[PDB]
Amino acid sequence: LLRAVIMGAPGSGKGTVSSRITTHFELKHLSSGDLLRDNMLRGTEIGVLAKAFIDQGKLIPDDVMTRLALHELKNLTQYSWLLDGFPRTLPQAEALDRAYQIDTVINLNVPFEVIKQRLTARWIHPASGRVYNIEFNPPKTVGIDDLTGEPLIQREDDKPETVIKRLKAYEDQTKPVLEYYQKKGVLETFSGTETNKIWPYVYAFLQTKVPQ
Repeated sequence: LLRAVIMGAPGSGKGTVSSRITTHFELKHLSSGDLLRDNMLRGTEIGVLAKAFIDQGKLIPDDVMTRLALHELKNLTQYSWLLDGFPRTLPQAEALDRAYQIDTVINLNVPFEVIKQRLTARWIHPASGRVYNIEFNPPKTVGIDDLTGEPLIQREDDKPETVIKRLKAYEDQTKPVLEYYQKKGVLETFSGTETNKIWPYVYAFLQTKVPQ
């Protein structure tokens, strides 16, 4: 049975790649964010704790997150796994190593400038809610709405300052995790600037590793 982790920065295409892996291979997709959000929805104590941290822009503490992830995994050992979002930090990776033999770690290596561009592409016309993406459907005139000529704005989560801070936090957290897995010889890296250029190689890689 496959014991796999997938890693990638926000905007790297991890959601898409993970969804495609789950569609094509006989395994369970175990997303930490989905596990947290399901607990939040069900109003469990770990859910209320999760919200308390998430709402303040904080990571779930390592000890709490690891206890929750391992508890989920305990009752999933009959299946192949793709862990997605855990481990997020070196202490989480080390704790996971003490619990299960992890055979494969996939990292999506998309250049910083490409991810930053993807994450800052969205502009909105506030009154109508019309969305423009300067990569995919830019406005006919820079900075203004096609129908009104009124200015476009960027939501706080899409501004370059916010995005740069998010990416730097991600890099600080995961650089040590990637080093850990690389030293262990289980890190497989897929580099590219478009998800559809990367996906075929991930798909081919997994052929010998887990049933279709």
